[PDB]
Amino acid sequence: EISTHYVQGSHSEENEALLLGEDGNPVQKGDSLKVVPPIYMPHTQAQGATKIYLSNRGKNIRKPLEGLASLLKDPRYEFLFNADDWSVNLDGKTNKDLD
Amino acid sequence: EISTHYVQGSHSEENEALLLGEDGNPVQKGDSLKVVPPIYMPHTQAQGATKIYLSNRGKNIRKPLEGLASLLKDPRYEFLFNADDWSVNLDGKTNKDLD
Repeated sequence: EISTHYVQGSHSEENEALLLGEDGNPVQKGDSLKVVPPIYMPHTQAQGATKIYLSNRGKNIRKPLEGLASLLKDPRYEFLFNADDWSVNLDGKTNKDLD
Repeated sequence: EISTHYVQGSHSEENEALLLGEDGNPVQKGDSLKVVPPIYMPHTQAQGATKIYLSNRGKNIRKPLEGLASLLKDPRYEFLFNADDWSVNLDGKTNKDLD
């Protein structure tokens, strides 16, 4: 919903236009376990420079997603989102089960 | 209400833009006796790919249909939806009648 595609028309995930640093590496590639979101180049496809177009697939749920992120970073909801042994990894595997 | 026509403007059932596999067959054709819904190609009419427009005949009853689908698979409604000798098959034929 926020990241921009490097090529207009299509919004393929392999054409992510992340703002790269001076050394070459991206400034903020983003993290999944951490709730920090990645940084993206500004949406401006004018003449002179390369044409970068915004995401063409996002819905209108930016506000609920921001609320969910705020809940995820809240230490008062650990009993739901950061359970002791029933934490879910990125691939969907927990230490224990419901039994 | 979900499956999208392969061509915009017309919503013919024969133009179902389903998601096909590498071999050529669709990923999920869908079943009637089973409650699995068919898979469809994502709605996208941008450049590069074909123009995919969702069907315009769909009503606003997605939630009641989802509820009915959930009820159909509930084993607590066997006496209603899955009577032993009064189960209606696809073409509307019953083994026995109300007599």
